[PDB]
Amino acid sequence: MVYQVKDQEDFTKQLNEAGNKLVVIDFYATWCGPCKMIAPKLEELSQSMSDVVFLKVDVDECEDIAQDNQIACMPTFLFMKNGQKLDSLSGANYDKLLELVEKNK
Amino acid sequence: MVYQVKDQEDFTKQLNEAGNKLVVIDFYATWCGPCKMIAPKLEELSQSMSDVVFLKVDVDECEDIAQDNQIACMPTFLFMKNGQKLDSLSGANYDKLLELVEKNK
Repeated sequence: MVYQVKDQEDFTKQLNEAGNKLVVIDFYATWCGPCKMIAPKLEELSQSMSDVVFLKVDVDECEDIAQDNQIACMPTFLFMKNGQKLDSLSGANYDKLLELVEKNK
Repeated sequence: MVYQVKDQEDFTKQLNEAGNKLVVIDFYATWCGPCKMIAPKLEELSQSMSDVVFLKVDVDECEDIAQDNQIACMPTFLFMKNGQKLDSLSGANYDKLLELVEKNK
């Protein structure tokens, strides 16, 4: 599953529940074409990779979180582990997403 | 000064008000760092150039306008003249922006 982050507190809770697992966070908007395009692929990946945590943040609903992460070009995928940033990807390039997951899991 | 488009009807009103002038529309978000950094430059261009009209659209306030113009990155600048789309620019590249303005005005 790809869990929808509710607010800053929820984001923190989810980053903790991940323990030592890679966390992939999709910063998106409902008005974003490329975002809607790649969302099903992220969901598919999440169903198989139980050792990676997949989250999504609607930038319209969590503007404070978007500002914290210097989001600009969507979808943006942020890669974190133990609450710390490892990498970031701008745009819906699925191959680059898989490469960064392989690298950081 | 850069006028903020209020809604879809307002967007047509501003496009009509521009007459024959090039219109530069800044699609932005209040959480967008690069958007904030370039906003004063746009204000200065707006104050200085009398043959170009500058508009801005807050994607959180006008999600429908963002979707309809297939916005993905921010800021995105849309260049219109007499109701026609001439060009688009993704990101806060001021030189490219200025190039497209000189080219299309």
